[PDB]
Amino acid sequence: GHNQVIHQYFDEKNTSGVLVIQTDKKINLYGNALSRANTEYVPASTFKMLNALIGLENQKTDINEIFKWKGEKRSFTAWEKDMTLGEAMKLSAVPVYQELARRIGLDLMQKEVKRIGFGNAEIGQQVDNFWLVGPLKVTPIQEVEFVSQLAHTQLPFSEKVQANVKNMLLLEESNGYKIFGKTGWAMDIKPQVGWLTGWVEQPDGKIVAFALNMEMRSEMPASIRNELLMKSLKQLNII
Ligand SMILES: *[C@H](O)[C@H](CO)[C@H]1C[C@H](S[C@H]2CN[C@@H](C(=O)N(C)C)C2)C(C(=O)O)=N1
Repeated sequence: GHNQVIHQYFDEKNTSGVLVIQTDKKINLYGNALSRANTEYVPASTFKMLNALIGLENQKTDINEIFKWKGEKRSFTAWEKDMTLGEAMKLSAVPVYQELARRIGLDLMQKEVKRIGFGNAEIGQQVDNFWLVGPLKVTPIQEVEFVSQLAHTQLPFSEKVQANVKNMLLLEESNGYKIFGKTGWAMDIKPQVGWLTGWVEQPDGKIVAFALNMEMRSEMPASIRNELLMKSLKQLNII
C-alpha cells in the first residue's frame, strides 16, 4: 500500500480527492488531495444512513413499509415506483428519504443529529434538504468514523436498528469479502462533491472502514467512485 500509486490513480482520473482508511481506529490518508480529509462538505446521499437510523429507531417507519409513488416526475425514472426504505437506500432515492425526514421533523432531527455529533451537526430550518445544500456539513474522516461505528454496531442507536441499516448497504460479495457502502453525489454544489463511504468485511471478520471523497463533474460516469475505490483497496491489498 504505497501512498503514491493511489496518487497516480487520482492523478490519472483527473480529480481532487482523498481516500480515508480506518483500520481498528487507525486513520490513513490516500489520494492526490489529502487536505480534503479535514474539510467540511455536504454529505449528500451519505446522510440517508443516519436518516434511516433516526427514522427506524424512532418508529417513524420500518423496513417493510412500502413508500408509494404518487406520480410526480422525479430526477431518475428508476425512482418512479413504490419502494421500501431499503430499496430507496440502494437507489439513493431522495424523495423517499425527504418524506421520512418530514415525518421525523426538525426538532427530533436536530436533537438526534446533535446527539450523534455528525459533522458540524447543524441542520438549519428546512428538514427536507439540509443534507444536500447545507447547512449540514461533514469531513471525510468524520464520515469514516461514523461508518466505522455503524459497521461495529457502535453508534448510539439500538443494535437491531443498526443491523437493519447495515443490511441496506451491501454492495459486493467477492473472494469471500463483503463491501458495504453508500454513494453520494452533490451535483448542485460547485465544485461537485462525490462520496463513497462504507467498509470492507474481510473473511476473518475484520472490519476496515473507508470514506472516499472527491471533487466531481457532470460528464463523469457513476462508476468513477467504485473504480477509484476498488483498484485502491486492492493496491493496499484490503481486497
Ligand atoms: C440523491 O440526493 C443523490 C445522493 O447524493 C443521488 C444522485 C446521485 S446519482 C443517481 C443516478 N441514478 C441513481 C442510481 O445510482 N441508481 C441505482 C438508480 C442515483 C447519487 C449517487 O449515486 O451518488 N445519489
